[PDB]
Amino acid sequence: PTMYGEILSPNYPQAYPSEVEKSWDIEVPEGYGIHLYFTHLDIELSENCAYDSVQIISGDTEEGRLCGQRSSNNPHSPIVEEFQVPYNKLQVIFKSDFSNEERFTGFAAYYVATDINECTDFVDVPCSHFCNNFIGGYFCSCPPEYFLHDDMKNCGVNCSGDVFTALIGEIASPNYPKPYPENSRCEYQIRLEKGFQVVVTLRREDFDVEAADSAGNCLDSLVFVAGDRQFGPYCGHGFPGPLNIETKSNALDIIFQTDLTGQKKGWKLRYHGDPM
Ligand SMILES: [Ca+2]
Ligand SMILES: [Ca+2]
Ligand SMILES: [Ca+2]
Ligand code: NA
Repeated sequence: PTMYGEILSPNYPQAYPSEVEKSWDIEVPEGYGIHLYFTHLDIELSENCAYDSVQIISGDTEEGRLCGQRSSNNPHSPIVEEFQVPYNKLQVIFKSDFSNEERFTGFAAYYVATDINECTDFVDVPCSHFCNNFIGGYFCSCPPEYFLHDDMKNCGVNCSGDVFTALIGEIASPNYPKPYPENSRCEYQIRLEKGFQVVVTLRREDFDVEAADSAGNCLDSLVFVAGDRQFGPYCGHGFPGPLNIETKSNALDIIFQTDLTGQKKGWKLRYHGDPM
């Protein structure tokens, strides 16, 4: 694991021996790519570089096979051949055949590690909101009052915590009646004494959540969990369920989950205990 280095042909800068087969495994750290460039190339020329050749293998494909005698036509650089790969590993192989008629001096080449911009180079952004690239990695950041989930990728608001124990109460989505936040998971816990069940009361007009997709699946969802029984998911304009919902349990979890896009008014419900 290195940041740079050189690769010289056997007996460089003098003639390379015949019947040789040397290999180099290049490895830079993760989050880095590799820039490989040749500053010297003096190898026996042949069709498809059959006899003598230097070979470059990156990842799973062959990047190049080099032979012949070529110099730098640009006076401002000694580079005659270069390669740029987005992988942290690279392979160089040099083969010389049985005999060398002329004076061939082989090759000199150098490699340096290059940073990957995970924020732009990747096909799909690794952050829900903002991506911050640095050298050897990247990190995700969130807008004000948003917080980074345990995956260090998704941002959401803090809309959990309070446990409800009162025999009657009122619960509403964040920022009600202004639009609710995105990419968040809100959790409300209602805990009544054993003799009572939790009854939820939701007015039809007090409920506006993003509509479900064409398949009928809710992207943002409101769900009531009572032990084994589940109520919902609920979606759409207007509460789909009944006005009075008997959960038949003294313990209820209300989980409102949102995705990254599409926010509407939200909801407001009331709960009350009922003797059993
Ligand atoms: Ca040879
Ligand atoms: Ca990076
Ligand atoms: Ca949404
Ligand atoms: Na050489």
